[PDB]
Amino acid sequence: SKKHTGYVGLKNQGATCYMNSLLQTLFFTNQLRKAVYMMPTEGDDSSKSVPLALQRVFYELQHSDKPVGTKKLTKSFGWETLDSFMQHDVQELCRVLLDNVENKMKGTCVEGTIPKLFRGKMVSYIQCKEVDYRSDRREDYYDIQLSIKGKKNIFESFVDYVAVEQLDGDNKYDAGEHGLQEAEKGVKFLTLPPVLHLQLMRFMYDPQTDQNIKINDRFEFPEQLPLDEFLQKTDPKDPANYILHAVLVHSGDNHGGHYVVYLNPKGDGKWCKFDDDVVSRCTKEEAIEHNYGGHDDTNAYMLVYIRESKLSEVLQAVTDHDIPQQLVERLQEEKRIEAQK
Ligand SMILES: O=C([C@H]1Cc2cc(Cl)cc(-c3ccnc4cc(CN5C(=O)CCC5=O)sc34)c2O1)N1CCNCC1
Repeated sequence: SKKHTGYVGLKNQGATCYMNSLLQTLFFTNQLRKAVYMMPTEGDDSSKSVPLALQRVFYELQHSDKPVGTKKLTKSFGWETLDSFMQHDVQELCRVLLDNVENKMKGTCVEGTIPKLFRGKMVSYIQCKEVDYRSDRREDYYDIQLSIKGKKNIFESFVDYVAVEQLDGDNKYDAGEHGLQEAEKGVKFLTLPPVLHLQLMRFMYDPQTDQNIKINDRFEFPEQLPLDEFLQKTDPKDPANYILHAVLVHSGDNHGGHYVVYLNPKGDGKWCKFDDDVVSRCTKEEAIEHNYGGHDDTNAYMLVYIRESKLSEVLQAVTDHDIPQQLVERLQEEKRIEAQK
């Protein structure tokens, strides 16, 4: 309900699984929302424009009192069924949406916005111990998938992510003209993006069974997340102190089940729980501490963090002015014609 919280829900579409969680997470990334409204979609066809459908949802989430539909957006990118959602993960859907949006933004006033918000850079290195050979690759990333099994927390997951693997014994390094070799393998963060998307690896392959078994472990994650010690070169002018923004959560059976996002939309520690059409207020503890794990003696799977330095910019106030007039004309013209029944 909008009166209690200020925010509105999305319609209970069970087929969607994790979409409603992601849409809210992306909508309350305000800098994206403003940029999305600027996309020049006056050209595009209503039924099939992914940019337009994400403008429609955003528009409505901002303006509506009653819960917001997603039927037109699901039809655009072509994941109408439950199996289309099951087959993919949340980060892949986030790529399907943002890769459309970034591509529409090229050659516009709002180009670069998706990399501005979401794209960090990292080095993957292989280094031989005895011989002088080193292979570096630079990779961009839009999201980090962290290991949780045996890890108490995010600090420990990052320790693991960056930690150095030894290529010795049977699994030595094939080092070209220099032959098979004892070597160190590792990864190093260069930049951490303003909006940081972390997936927690809740599934592993199992040797017996021949299937993916889920992990219902206590995995602790903090409101304030310092990450300078996981960068190669730090900056005193801009530390990598991250502030928690959203927590995406699953419960119940995997073949379906119930999805919720917990959110901190102003970044002021005032938490709400977005259960599909029912937005409500909740404690910090309901959002953070209570979504840690199977502690009776429900699991968090994605976490969003925002860079403290970039917080005011990222979560800048959206106004009705920030949506173009022609887009307001178009989207109200649908609501005029569709109501006329
Ligand atoms: O089993 C499920 C249900 C139930 C279910 C339970 C939980 Cl606690 C999380 C998800 C979930 C939902 C969305 N995204 C992601 C990403 C995750 C990170 N991760 C892995 O763990 C392995 C590889 C990877 O990237 S976990 C996840 C989920 O979905 N699905 C079948 C497979 N794809 C999703 C649907």
